[PDB]
Amino acid sequence: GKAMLNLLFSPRATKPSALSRAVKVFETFEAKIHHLETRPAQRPRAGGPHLEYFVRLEVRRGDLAALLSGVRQVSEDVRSPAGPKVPWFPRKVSELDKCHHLVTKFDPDLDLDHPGFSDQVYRQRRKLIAEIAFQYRHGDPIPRVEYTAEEIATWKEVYTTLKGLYATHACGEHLEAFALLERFSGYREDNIPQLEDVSRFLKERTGFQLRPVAGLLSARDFLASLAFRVFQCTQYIRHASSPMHSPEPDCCHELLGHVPMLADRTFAQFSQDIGLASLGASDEEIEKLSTLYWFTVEFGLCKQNGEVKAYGAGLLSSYGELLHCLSEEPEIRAFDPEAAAVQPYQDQTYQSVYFVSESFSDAKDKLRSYASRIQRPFSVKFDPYTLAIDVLDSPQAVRRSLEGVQDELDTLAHALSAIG
Amino acid sequence: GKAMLNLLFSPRATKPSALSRAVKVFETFEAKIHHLETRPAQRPRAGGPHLEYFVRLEVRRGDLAALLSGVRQVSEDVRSPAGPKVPWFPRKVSELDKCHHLVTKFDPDLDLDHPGFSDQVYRQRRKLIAEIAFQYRHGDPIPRVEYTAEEIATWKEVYTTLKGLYATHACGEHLEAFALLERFSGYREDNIPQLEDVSRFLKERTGFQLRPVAGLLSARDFLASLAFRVFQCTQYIRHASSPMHSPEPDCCHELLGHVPMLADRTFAQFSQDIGLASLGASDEEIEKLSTLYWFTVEFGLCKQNGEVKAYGAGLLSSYGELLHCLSEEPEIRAFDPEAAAVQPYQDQTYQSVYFVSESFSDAKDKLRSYASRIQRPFSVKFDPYTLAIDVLDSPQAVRRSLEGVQDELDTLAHALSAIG
Amino acid sequence: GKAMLNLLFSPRATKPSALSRAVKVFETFEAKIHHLETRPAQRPRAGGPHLEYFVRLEVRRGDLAALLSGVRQVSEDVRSPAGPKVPWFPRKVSELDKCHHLVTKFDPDLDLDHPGFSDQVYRQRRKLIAEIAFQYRHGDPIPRVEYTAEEIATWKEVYTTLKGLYATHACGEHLEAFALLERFSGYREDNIPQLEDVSRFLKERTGFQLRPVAGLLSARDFLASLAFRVFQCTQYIRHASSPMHSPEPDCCHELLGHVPMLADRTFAQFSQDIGLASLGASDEEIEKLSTLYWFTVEFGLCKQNGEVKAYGAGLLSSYGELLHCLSEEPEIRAFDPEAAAVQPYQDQTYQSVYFVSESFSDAKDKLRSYASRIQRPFSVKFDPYTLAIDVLDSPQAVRRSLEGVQDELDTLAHALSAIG
Amino acid sequence: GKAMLNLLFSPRATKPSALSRAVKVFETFEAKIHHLETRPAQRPRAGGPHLEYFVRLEVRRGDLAALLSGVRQVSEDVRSPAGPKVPWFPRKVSELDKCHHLVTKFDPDLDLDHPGFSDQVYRQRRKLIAEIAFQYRHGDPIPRVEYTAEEIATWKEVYTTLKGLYATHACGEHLEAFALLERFSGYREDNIPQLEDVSRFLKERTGFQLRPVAGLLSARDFLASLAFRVFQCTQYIRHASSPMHSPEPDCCHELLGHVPMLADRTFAQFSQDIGLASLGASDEEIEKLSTLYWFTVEFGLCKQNGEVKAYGAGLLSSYGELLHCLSEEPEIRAFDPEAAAVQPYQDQTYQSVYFVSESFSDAKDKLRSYASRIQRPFSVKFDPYTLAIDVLDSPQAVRRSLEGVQDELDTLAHALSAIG
Ligand SMILES: [Fe+3]
Ligand SMILES: [Fe+3]
Ligand SMILES: [Fe+3]
Ligand SMILES: [Fe+3]
Repeated sequence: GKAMLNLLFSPRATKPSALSRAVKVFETFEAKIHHLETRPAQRPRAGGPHLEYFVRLEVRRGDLAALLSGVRQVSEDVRSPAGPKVPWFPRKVSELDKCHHLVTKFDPDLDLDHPGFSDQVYRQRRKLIAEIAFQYRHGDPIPRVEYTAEEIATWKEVYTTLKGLYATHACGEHLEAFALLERFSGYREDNIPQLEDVSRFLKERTGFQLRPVAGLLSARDFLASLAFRVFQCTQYIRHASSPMHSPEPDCCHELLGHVPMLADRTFAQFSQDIGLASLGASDEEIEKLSTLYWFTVEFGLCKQNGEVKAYGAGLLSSYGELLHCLSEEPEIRAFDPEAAAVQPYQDQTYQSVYFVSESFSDAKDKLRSYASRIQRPFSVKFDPYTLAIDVLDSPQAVRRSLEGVQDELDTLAHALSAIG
Repeated sequence: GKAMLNLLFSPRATKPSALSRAVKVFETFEAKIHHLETRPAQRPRAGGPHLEYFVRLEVRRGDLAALLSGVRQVSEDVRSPAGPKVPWFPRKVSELDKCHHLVTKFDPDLDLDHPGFSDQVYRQRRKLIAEIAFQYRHGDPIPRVEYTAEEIATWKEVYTTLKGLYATHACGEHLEAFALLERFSGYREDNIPQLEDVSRFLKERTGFQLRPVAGLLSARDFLASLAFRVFQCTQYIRHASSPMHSPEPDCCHELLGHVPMLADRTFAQFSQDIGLASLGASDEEIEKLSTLYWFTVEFGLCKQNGEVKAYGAGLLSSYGELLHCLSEEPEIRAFDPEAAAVQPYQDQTYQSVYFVSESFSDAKDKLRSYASRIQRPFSVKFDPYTLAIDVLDSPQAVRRSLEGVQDELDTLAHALSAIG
Repeated sequence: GKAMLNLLFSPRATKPSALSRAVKVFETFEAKIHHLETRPAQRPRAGGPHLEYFVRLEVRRGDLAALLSGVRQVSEDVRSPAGPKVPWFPRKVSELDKCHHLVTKFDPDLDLDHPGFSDQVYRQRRKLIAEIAFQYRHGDPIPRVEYTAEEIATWKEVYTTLKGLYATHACGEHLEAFALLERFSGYREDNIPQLEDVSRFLKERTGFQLRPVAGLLSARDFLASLAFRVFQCTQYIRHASSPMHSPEPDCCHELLGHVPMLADRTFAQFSQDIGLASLGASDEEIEKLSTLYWFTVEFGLCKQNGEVKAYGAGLLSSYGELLHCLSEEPEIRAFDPEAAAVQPYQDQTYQSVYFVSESFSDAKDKLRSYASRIQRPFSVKFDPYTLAIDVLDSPQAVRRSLEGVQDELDTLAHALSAIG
Repeated sequence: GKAMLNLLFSPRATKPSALSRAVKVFETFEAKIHHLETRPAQRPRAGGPHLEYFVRLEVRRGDLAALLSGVRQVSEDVRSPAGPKVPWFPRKVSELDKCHHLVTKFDPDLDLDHPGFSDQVYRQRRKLIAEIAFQYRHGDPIPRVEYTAEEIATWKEVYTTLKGLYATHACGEHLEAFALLERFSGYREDNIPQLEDVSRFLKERTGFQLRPVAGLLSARDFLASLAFRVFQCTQYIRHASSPMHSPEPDCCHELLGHVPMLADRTFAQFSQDIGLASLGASDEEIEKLSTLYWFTVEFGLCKQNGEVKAYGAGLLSSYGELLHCLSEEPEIRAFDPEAAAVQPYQDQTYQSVYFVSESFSDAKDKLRSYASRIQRPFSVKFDPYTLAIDVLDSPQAVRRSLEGVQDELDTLAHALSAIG
């Protein structure tokens, strides 16, 4: 009906505590009368400036502005409107599209991040791929993607090289996953698998599913998509002439690092949890989370059989950088969210500093901490049945969740009583 | 520092919505300025009187009184202080003493509710029992209690009387309970049981334990004591000349109905829950709960093998009334707190209407139901380790409780992994 | 390697307790040695015949048969091989095709149960629908289904009639569900809503989803399918000349009774739980559960505002039978697992006896009991993530389930700590 | 009835797989015929000796012995009887006495472990204290214990010294615990806190309670007692001339380390779980657990504010050894169950190696770990209501426990719904 504002009122003088006059200019333009509680304070925490009061005001713009001007006549502030309030995040699987296509699609992506590649044919490829993923509607499967003989041959080259180095120093869990794929996905030197097949495989495995895209445009919204246990992909490939170094994550990147790790139950869980943090997360909070993701997913360093092995997506997609990180001259601390919260990094050169990991569970634990540690006006949960999020803002929502929780509990109870 | 009041303000005219003048008299005597949000309302729920604004006022008594007078000059009310706020309840086992015997001790009880018995001997007995129960400090065991030959002979008489009709029509669970007692408690025709013995028997059995009580003075505090899984016990006996009908619950009453019922795990827990209702519960809510106890505990009918049986404590303590209730001429509905909420009853003659019970579980269930729909500014839980109450007023308390819950949970989980 | 048998040995004489000779014919043809424990018994349970010993025998068919013959020479039985042990049930959403088409497809169904209709066009419709549903592969969506103007007009007629009687006595929850459909699904008098759209709506609602079916061939496997929260649907319609009475469930049956109820969260859960019980249930147990389904799903009688309302699928798929059941002359007992375990019924005449329902939760409860009461060699659970069944046969499986359980639990914990 | 044996059979030759002859000598003396399954094996695990068959035998001693002799005539072993099988442990708070006094009491302890002390008065003190503690019956309160002025003065001396050095390097949580004592317990320089007072304070804090003991004779049974959250304590004093170094734990030891630590909730629970490990645990397993206790309870190092602080009982009971451990010249690893599983140690001089602790939670975790990987034929749990152990040997016990678990769960649920 009327025009409501949001709390942003920091005057300059300290006298605006009861404001001593301005509650009247609030009410004379139809303010409100709730339970009042704010008096002179800051006794143990001395050195106190003016007090942050939130005199909410919802009337026509003229009256609210005139009364805020009246306050600024005696105070030194006006209640500026439009509180962003953790700007936004979706709630349901389908909604992962419009808010995120409208922010990540119908943008003409130049050939490569390096300005200009003499790959007009690649330009055709990427444009057509985009105009496949662009109009993607959730729930509908993905149309088949052809591949010419050149990306075929390069997939083959990298298949060989990588498989050649796979037993070498890689995560044995990743490696048996890869074997499972090679026998199930359709991983072969000659032929490169589609995404629909492998993604359906993964759905049976973990329920995670791929999604197609051209640009990562919002790591924020990217991490959001992953919160839904849905991974995003770019069905196009590096330049053939760029087989080993990837100037940008491609199929060789994703299909090779990400998925043949993502197959794990609890590791995929952890991956999801990362996104679950990101819901509506602030710009700099988003940056922190994405930064974590950097040192923990694309660039993740496990420890198999007591000795250290590698499990990072990009690492497990890189050929020579793979060897680089494995070598000693790159530094490896251990994983910590805070230590990674502002841990610097570059993008192109062979990254050196790393956060070694020993247990996916431990990663989950530090995530739980930092996320809980991440301030939040709310909380969220993911329902598996609906595949959608569970808004957690009230004791009542918690009750709603734990109801079904206890349901499954007694289910296990009856099951156990039955067994034996 | 200052003098705070509680929200009791209902004017007569409807103009006091913003109070229209009285916020000024609030602030001129040092009111407070927090977030205000309340305006004229009752659009869909039309036909509305004045609005209930909560303008708290914590200044000196003169200032608050003068400003409330200023309001009542234009409004038609004053913010009445001293909110009772669910008057009181304890928190810890030992605390069951001071505030509850300040209200239930040092009251000189005459001989009986009937004015005057010519049983000066019974007067001596009652006085001495009291001056034992009087100075009882929690945790310390109960001193031994002697019993002259007459209450002995009567205990024997009643033992016999019941024992013949005991197996008849009673709750088989209570029956085998008394079996375990007669073989363990010391229940015998000749000798009367002490109370500490059977008390220990219950602590091993269920953790419930006795407490000496002279007067029931507060069913409220009585139900409270129960909430702690502690049942106040009478250390005194009906008149010998009053063997069958007791004008008041005695050792014969409780020793025979209550304890050989309290033997059950879940039924004891249920009893406890009834107490858990009583926490600070309002006077009339207290009356409702006590009423519930009436038709549910001393006077309750079970149903063994599909045929109804007796399980009410007083019933399981009465001899002739016992025959009355099991007979057809008294009415028997089924248990329902709401149906029992204002279900009438007398006390002296043979009670007719009963709320039959199918299973203790059902009782627990509708108890949870009413307790929930029992309005309460809070909630309470019982810590089994410390035997204390668990104040439930914030998500944080719930959190700290469910923490230990999960602890025991994974304890079970590890055990399970171990077993087999 | 060798040929193993299963325990089917019930001799006639009582001597085979230690077998007294036949352990030797077991071993001379390569018997085996676990912990030997079986002797003469049945002391308190006197009147005992021969004892059931399980001397497993895994050798070539000649040796096992010859030794069983040696036993039958002195005993009176042979260890009959190939114990089916509720021979089958699927585990994953995919397998819901192979064993399920192999059990329900490639069977040429005549026009209707009544031998012969003069509806060659209906025969064409049924054949084409089948040869759509026949080749259904899991995960792939359902191709569109056209509808000629006659089923259109009849859908319109029934839409009207039913809508004319919707407020009449129908489940108000179901009814508001239908409102959500009419505003969301595409429920309209003119047009027949497809299955894919409404089923997607349902997945958002409940996660349940449809599956095309022509022949119900196995109610057993039908209930199995629904255990996966997947309802088999018949994309065809009753005879136009048979608008009100349906000799067989059709779209007008299913879309009109089933889904406008199934949309409830907990009721859908309960429905699934039924199937979960049926998971590889035994033939007679299958009959029992299907019988239950009869009186509890298509024909279920709810109770809104304390007065009884209708909520059975077939009921709210029936037009005049719907009026029949609502009337008094058909009997309505209350829902009971056992009373419905063998409650008789016919199929054609307007059914009389009903099992009135007061709360879906109570139906859940009676299920939980009877299911648990249903003996099984094991138990099972449903994972929502993988959408697959969880086999429960060992403490270890219970453990691994409880692990994720506690995971979600601590998720709630951290959320709770965060909120507020 | 008959005489049963236990599985102890390891022949020498490899021929005893089906025993090839000895099943007959078993059955001719009334053997038993259960389901048998074991043949020649060790195909993937080649290089195998004879097979371990469990042919039990319960007939009179003559038959079992003669048939075992017949086996040893052809095999090379006899089924040795009397399997101790984690020899014993109590179950309830009461039984903690007899099976533990019969093993740890009525033993005349000499003056000191060092043979001969000219402390005849100390001998009197120890004798009288024993003849108080020895005949203690569980649940009964503790008679008062006097102390002459000398142990009083030395108590004061150490109170001063330690309190002086308490702020130095100690656990801040422990330190505020000490403050809580000094203000509530009766911990003061001049007068020494009794045991009953502080034990009550602990039942308030945690429910832990002390118990008088002269000799620790069975660390096994000692740790068992602690599993009940009950700590055995020695109500006598070190030699006055031995104030700083104690050749043995005394009140100056226990009152100073143990109780001012146990005040923590989760640390108390952790301590309890340690005892929980000890349930019937084997001799060398007992040694392992006690060894753990050594480096983790009397001698443990915490880490407050990131810098290491002390929290070991004996450490915070030692004065000069206290100064020793905190200093650098002794080694301090971190707490690791396995690294502490067989970590060597001495007793008398100033111990060097230490297993530093970051959080009590960490200890809880590694305890859960080792306990799990501690083999046990079963599991156990502790009921708070009954204060007694919960046997875990079958799913059904798990069931009945998790039942109450879910009970408390929905208790929290109803509370949650109520709150707000
Ligand atoms: Fe990537
Ligand atoms: Fe009573
Ligand atoms: Fe149907
Ligand atoms: Fe000690």
